[PDB]
Amino acid sequence: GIDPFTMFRGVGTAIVTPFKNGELDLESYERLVRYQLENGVNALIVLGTTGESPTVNEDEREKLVSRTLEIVDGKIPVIVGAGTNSTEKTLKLVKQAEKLGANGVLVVTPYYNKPTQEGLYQHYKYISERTDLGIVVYNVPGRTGVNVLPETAARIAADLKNVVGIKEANPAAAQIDRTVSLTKQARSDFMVWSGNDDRTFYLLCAGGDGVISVVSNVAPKQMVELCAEYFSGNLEKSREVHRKLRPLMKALFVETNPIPVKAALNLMGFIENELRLPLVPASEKTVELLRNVLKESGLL
Repeated sequence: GIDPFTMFRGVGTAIVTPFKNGELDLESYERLVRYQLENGVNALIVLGTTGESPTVNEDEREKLVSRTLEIVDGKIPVIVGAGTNSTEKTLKLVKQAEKLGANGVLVVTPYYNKPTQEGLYQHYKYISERTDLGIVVYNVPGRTGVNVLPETAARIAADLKNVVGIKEANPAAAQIDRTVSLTKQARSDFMVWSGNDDRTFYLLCAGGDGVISVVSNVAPKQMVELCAEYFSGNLEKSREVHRKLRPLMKALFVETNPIPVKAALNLMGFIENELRLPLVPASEKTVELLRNVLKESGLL
């Protein structure tokens, strides 16, 4: 229950934030958390993109994080989405998370101007010295247009002892190979987690540690088994899980996440199909697609 505790293996769920009639729906949230825990999920990432952090206010954040830690009761680490534009807003969010008893924070690259690799290093360094929390670097160039180079991540690994790992959401095989190789040469136990469900198998085969997952919101058993079968030497069985997850993995992104994942959870009876603007509930097409995909998947 701490220090190496944030070095989870396998699946960390980027959990949605259920709403009902404008307010947090903590009752539904608790049912979803138990779905995750019961199925072997090894971490929760709270208030990331999937959790609609941009539309959840300061008090709601507090109540959601506190309820999360209550249900989990130190069984698995709870990591809180905390990165924003300025190092001002970020650190405060990191402080809030720490004050509440979260185990780590997920910290996105700054985006404004033309962040250099030194810029990125200096960003994680300042946060690093000002917290005792585990810090996860979030590299997501497809969204930000900013890429943490594998050598930059390895510097971070070498120098910043409380940076535990990287959520590597650059899907490129050439980046993944080197992110894994170089960061673990700099620190044996620096964690590399896939930031893309469909790259999970590839990243594991490359020597990585699991996935920070959208798909495990609806299919935690399956995503857990993908990782577990790999770590047991059964690639054939691991591949097979990956193969069968492909339709679901594709369906959850036919609209902007978390739009489809919330529609799917609602079909499955876990939550209200309610999103905060500018996100909107999924189209009937998305819903019918999800209905069929979830039925084939045996989840409905």
